[PDB]
Amino acid sequence: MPEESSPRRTPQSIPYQDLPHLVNADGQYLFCRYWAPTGTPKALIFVSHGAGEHSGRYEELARMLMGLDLLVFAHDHVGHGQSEGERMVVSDFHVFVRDVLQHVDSMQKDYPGLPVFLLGHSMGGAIAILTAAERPGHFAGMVLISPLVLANPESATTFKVLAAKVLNSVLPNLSSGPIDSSVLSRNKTEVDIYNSDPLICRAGLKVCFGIQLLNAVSRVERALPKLTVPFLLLQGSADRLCDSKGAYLLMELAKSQDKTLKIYEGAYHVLHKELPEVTNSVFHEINMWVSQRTA
Ligand SMILES: O=C1CO[C@H]2CCN(C(=O)N3CCC(Cc4ccc(C(F)(F)F)cc4)CC3)C[C@H]2N1
Ligand code: NA
Ligand code: NA
Repeated sequence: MPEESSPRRTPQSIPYQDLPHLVNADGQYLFCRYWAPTGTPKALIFVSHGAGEHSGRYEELARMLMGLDLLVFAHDHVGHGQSEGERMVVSDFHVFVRDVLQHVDSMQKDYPGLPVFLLGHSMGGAIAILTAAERPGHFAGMVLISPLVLANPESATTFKVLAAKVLNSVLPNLSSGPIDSSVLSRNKTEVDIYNSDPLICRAGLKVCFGIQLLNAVSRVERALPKLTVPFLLLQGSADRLCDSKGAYLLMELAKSQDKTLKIYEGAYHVLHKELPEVTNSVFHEINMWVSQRTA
């Protein structure tokens, strides 16, 4: 008698049968998270995390959104958190977009006729932009927290050189240095939390992944005149990871009739984990923006 193989487990050895999950088009398990209100939801909202991190870092934002009667859902992108895949490796950046769309399509089957929003931060924001651009008119709105539109100019040069080296030669171990945690937030407790979370990948960025980020930046630039979705854009003026010039470029080139930019003077990259004065405003602004577009 043939027997069923050992239960499939997360990279942290937890069986997927014990967790909310989804199997993507490549047969990879994605870890899922849901925050549903007690009553019938007013809308759905997918939360898209950034590079090296995971969906668990959006707990407080998700609970605020659930408090507005939205059903919030997320998954860890391939190669991240509790999902399968080699850490910070992606065959093509579009895999992230394809997987967000599969999850959105699955949820819309269970909640037909409900409006669907996107919330994305950093690389997660580039994923949200490419997702909305692929399906014009499908999403009700997008909330972008320091999205990856334009890389810091120095980092763009570093990866363009590194990409051109492996274009010509075979170097599978080639990597840049790790992301400098001190530039994440002026809130040192949040810097310390980022450095303590075992689900966060704090290794150097592999060149193959850097190439996919270069692809993401190029694709976002081409997508901007196709963007019509309503959006709220939040950006720190002292962001060393996603250049503030990108937020101004997105406001200028997107065709969206409903677009708003809020700049946080002196703030670093992770606005929803910044100094309390910034974080409290970020939460309030998202709450007002979503409340106005779900009422
Ligand atoms: O809460 C957090 C924890 O981690 C923080 C750092 C990484 N982060 C992100 O998603 N990140 C921020 C850092 C950024 C670095 C980067 C590297 C190459 C390129 C290229 F190749 F195009 F030139 C562009 C940009 C990549 C995207 C999430 C953020 N948010
Ligand atoms: Na399949
Ligand atoms: Na429904």
